Amino acid sequence: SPGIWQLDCTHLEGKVILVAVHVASGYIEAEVIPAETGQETAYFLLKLAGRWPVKTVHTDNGSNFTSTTVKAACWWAGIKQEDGIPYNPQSQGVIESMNKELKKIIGQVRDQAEHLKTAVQMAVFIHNHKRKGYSAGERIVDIIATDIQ
Amino acid sequence: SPGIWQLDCTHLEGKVILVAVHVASGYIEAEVIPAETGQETAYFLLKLAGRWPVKTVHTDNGSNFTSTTVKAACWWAGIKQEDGIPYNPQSQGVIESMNKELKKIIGQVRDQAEHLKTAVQMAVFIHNHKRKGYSAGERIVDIIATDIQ
Ligand SMILES: CN(Cc1ccc2c(c1C(=O)O)OCO2)C(=O)N[C@@H](C(=O)NC(C)(C)C)c1ccccc1
Ligand SMILES: CN(Cc1ccc2c(c1C(=O)O)OCO2)C(=O)N[C@@H](C(=O)NC(C)(C)C)c1ccccc1
Ligand SMILES: [Cl-]
Ligand SMILES: [Cl-]
Repeated sequence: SPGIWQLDCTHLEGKVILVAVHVASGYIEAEVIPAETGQETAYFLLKLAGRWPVKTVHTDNGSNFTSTTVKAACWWAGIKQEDGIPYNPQSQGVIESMNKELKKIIGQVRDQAEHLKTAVQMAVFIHNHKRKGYSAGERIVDIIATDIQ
Repeated sequence: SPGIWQLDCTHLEGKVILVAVHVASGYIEAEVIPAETGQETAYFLLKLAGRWPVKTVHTDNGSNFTSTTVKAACWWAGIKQEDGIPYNPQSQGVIESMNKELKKIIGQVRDQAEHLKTAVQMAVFIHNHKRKGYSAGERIVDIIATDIQ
């Protein structure tokens, strides 16, 4: 449970935003890419797994699930790929709500950045620091420290 | 102390690798860029601060310290910029040793990646997971959870 992440892909300004959400905390990492490809997803996972202890990934669609480069990256990083099919329905509407929320934060910061990628990183910052009260960034640290001890 | 990071910039294959080290733990994040510019450094810091609670950054050289874009990013993210002048000299030997170590890991994985950037991310993974026994990734989580409670 401390090691479960969900991939999510959303669109804005004719570009793609790739998001990884730490399920138990709501913490996210995100990037802007021109298109969702196996290779971009593979590279993103590799970055994620070097930064946080990623045990399981619920991939966002079947193409990435099937991608040989995504599989090679998951093999390399020790990640177990699963089919993020929502038996928990809330999780599906949780994503949709997250995408909406994230686009809301992006629009609020949009004017402070020339490039979408900067605005996305500002939005990641705001999301992870927003106190709900613990922040998502505080929750992920706590969940994983607990898991270690 | 849980919030202190050090920037470091090293060279390989005619490219630049930008590294942020969490001083208390030895944990790192890293990226490949074509050249160290104010803007690249600013963007990197913005990414870092949305992911970990960055309070202080010891910048790697005076150009980045002076850069208006680096200052704007640090203002935005709430980061206090300092001049990473090694008042403790090592420190300075610690970085040099880290750069050497990191290039050693890169050469060991180099054949498993077409592009240098992938090899760098493999090396970050190996570095952060290497048990030394707690890993750097375990140490940073523990230091920050402690700080929260
Ligand atoms: C802290 N930032 C954000 C930032 C940091 C690093 C980056 C960025 C950006 C970005 O604006 O997307 O793009 C790549 O690396 C600024 O100070 N941005 C200024 C600005 O002069 N931006 C540049 C230098 C023309 C790119 C700005 C210009 C226009 C409008 C609003 C702000
Ligand atoms: C898990 N990875 C690493 C990887 C993942 C994602 C990426 C990458 C790379 C990379 O190799 O740098 O480049 C950007 O997005 C592989 O399976 N690499 C293969 C491979 O065929 N890679 C491509 C498809 C030619 C890019 C490989 C090619 C040559 C030598 C060794 C391995
Ligand atoms: Cl944070
Ligand atoms: Cl880790």
